[PDB]
Amino acid sequence: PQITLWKRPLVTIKIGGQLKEALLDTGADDTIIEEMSLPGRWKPKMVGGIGGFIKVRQYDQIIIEIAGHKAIGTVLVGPTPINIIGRNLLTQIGATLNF
Amino acid sequence: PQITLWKRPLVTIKIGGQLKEALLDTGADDTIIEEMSLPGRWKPKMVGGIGGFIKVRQYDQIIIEIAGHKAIGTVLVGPTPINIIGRNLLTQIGATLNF
Ligand SMILES: CC(C)(C)NC(=O)[C@@H]1C[C@@H]2CCCC[C@@H]2CN1C[C@@H](O)[C@H](Cc1ccccc1)NC(=O)[C@H](CC(N)=O)NC(=O)c1ccc2ccccc2n1
Ligand SMILES: CC(C)(C)NC(=O)[C@@H]1C[C@@H]2CCCC[C@@H]2CN1C[C@@H](O)[C@H](Cc1ccccc1)NC(=O)[C@H](CC(N)=O)NC(=O)c1ccc2ccccc2n1
Repeated sequence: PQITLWKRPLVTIKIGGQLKEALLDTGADDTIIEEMSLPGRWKPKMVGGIGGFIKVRQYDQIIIEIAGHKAIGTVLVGPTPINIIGRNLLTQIGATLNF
Repeated sequence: PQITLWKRPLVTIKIGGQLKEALLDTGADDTIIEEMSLPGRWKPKMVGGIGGFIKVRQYDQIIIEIAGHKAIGTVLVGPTPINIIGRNLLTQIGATLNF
């Protein structure tokens, strides 16, 4: 699709076998999902946002299906206000900014 | 331009004689730039993101060139680690997210 930015670019994702929504975020280097369980071992990390750094669990090689397109990569879990899909996964769906 | 996301989508911006860089940020409602203090009246306000909230000064009707395109709108000024071009000015420059 071609998504205009009149409103927040939310799409349906599927992760851990569950449907959720998430924000497609060209400004985010990483993908971060609201607290949930995921398989495999995780490592503790910190990541910084506009208001300071948060603690998160980093999971590797996680499958997300983003608006019907498959992506696999690192997914952080931590206290985010909203699930965000950042550039590490947006590149695998060929997403681009056009103007 | 059709911009892929293998790296951060930074562009040159010009606000009032000052040449700066900023991140085209689909995941941001607002435009936030670390600046001296633009001309005109402002009002204080708190904006947030991952990690909590920062204090900004809100300026309306700011004229800023973004990647060679003219936009006029609200610009928030305060202590952001990275300057960001949010959706309120992305729509003015005709930016869309595509995949
Ligand atoms: C709406 C309300 C009754 C307050 N319920 C909740 O907020 C529950 C409470 C639960 C316990 C606390 C931890 C989170 C869970 C899940 N949340 C809902 C959570 O799963 C759901 C995710 C979502 C967002 C947008 C579109 C679809 C789905 N978020 C929400 O319902 C709330 C309300 C809203 N205005 O959208 N959204 C947000 O809180 C939120 C905050 C910042 C954002 C920035 C950009 C884009 C979206 C943003 N959404
Ligand atoms: C997600 C993460 C990997 C942590 N990356 C980032 O957070 C980087 C950090 C960078 C350096 C500091 C300044 C921002 C840049 C770009 N961001 C991405 C950037 O896209 C970030 C993603 C985001 C969206 C919604 C909620 C929280 C976080 N957006 C933002 O920080 C924008 C800023 C703004 N316009 O006010 N926030 C929001 O648009 C927004 C909207 C509603 C909200 C409700 C409750 C709490 C926070 C809310 N934030």
